[PDB]
Amino acid sequence: DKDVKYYTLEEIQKHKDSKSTWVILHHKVYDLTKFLEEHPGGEEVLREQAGGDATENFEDVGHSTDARELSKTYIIGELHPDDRSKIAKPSETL
Repeated sequence: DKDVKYYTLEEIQKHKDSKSTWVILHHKVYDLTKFLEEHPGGEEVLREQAGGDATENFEDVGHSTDARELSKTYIIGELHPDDRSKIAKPSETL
């Protein structure tokens, strides 16, 4: 396989040490280690510190200049939907 692997929530929710920030947009995991050392402001600033309902329609260009393909080559895969916001049990009843 070489197209978006199903990572886990414990593997994404465990980047408190080391480097390479693992932010998430909606269902994709971003390893923006190249952006963390690009705009010295707070390492991970891809809308994921004070909440705010996801990152709106997308990333804002308020303090960005090269906003063209930063939310693509800075990704690694997706997150297992089983851990995302969906602990329901569709089907398996009728």
